[PDB]
Amino acid sequence: LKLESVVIVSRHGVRAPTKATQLMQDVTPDAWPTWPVKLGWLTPRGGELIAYLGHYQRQRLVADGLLAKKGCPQSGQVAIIADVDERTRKTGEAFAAGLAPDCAITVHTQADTSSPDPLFNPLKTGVCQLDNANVTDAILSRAGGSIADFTGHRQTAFRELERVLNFPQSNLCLKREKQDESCSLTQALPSELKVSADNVSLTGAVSLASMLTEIFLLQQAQGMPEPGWGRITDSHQWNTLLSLHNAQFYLLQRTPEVARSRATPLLDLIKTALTPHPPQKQAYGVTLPTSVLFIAGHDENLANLGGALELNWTLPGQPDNTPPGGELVFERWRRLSDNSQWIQVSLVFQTLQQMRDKTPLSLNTPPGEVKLTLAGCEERNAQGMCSLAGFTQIVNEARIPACSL
Ligand code: NI
Repeated sequence: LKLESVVIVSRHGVRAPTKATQLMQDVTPDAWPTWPVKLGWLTPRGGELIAYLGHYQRQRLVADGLLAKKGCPQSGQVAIIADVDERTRKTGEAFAAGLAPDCAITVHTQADTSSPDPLFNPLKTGVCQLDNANVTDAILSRAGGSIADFTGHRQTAFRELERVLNFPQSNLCLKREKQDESCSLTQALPSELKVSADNVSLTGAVSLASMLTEIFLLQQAQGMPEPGWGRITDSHQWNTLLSLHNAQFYLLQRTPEVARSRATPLLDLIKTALTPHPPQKQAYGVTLPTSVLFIAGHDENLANLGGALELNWTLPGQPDNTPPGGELVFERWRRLSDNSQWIQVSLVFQTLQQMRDKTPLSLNTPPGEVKLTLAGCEERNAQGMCSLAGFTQIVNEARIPACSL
């Protein structure tokens, strides 16, 4: 096999929390550690972890014969697209700095950076709408029939989060006691599914827990001295904590009734980058197809793509299934025996310890990687890849044309 093309859909790197709410204060007697950047911004350490991934990808793509060992990629051989958020733009630059240092590869965004880019979520600008009833029933079914069923099967992990928070000594709990009580997160903050034409979310403990366990993970990856006030001490605890974050993404972002719509512009972009065709300037002034395309997005995007293309995974050593800097990697491979075209999909990521130790990455110290398979592919090769035609058929089935740009 010979590597012809690669599209990397990446989550942004380590960032500060996006919000600092009263409820976050009320559920723990302890003080949340402060962060060195504004809310939701990439930290400098976050960018350094992304550059490690970019350096590794250069070494890997050189070894695969797609990029030259020395010099800068010439004229669009590498292209970078990023969401308008600071954290995604800065992730773009960090990846370029690791992959091709001092080559000044442009980080393209949409023209207006003060407005949402529908590429990373067409619901957000009203390009299309979700089907309310179908989404409600689909999500509730994946939760086990109800959100009460969902949280009941997860009390062990909610109890883990309460211990790390010292929830019993929190303001919320102390009040509950003066008031007949139930000092449990799930019952103090009942969770409801809210489905609108442009969004779905959970209220209450489910969404609070998804956010708090992710913050814990970000503290660890940021190198903070004692994440979770020092109360997270082994990998079992880390996995149990982030299972609440992963479960919320399983419901809200992997569900096909949400994922297929939300992922349609990215699906179109991916297919455009991977399909052989006379090179032509398309979205963002980027010429496609080309050799490497890096797209700096969000964890909803990785989850959306996973849900739409029936790609299932868990990340060994990385409690967050859609971690900072995690990469959904699409590759087009040409089989020399008959010159047929094949698509390979992988999830490339830093383990939590590689982020904790700021481990420089290389061929001899690679990031983790999980081989994926498109569950619906009818034509696979011995190595698990889907034929170009099979992948194209799968994409055309999964995408929602009303959600296209
Ligand atoms: Ni995630």
